[PDB]
Amino acid sequence: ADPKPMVMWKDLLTGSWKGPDVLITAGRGYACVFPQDAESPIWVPDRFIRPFT
Repeated sequence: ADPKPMVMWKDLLTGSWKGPDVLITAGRGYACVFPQDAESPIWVPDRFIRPFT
């Protein structure tokens, strides 16, 4: 069931923190988020995500 797990994540191109957005997967140094207004999922290093409960 929902809600999906949510994270804040850093946009490394603008430097700004984004979210909270649904976390798709995370591990081995990476994390995938999929904002509702994104064309496709977003991948960032997992040192740049923060859980948001």
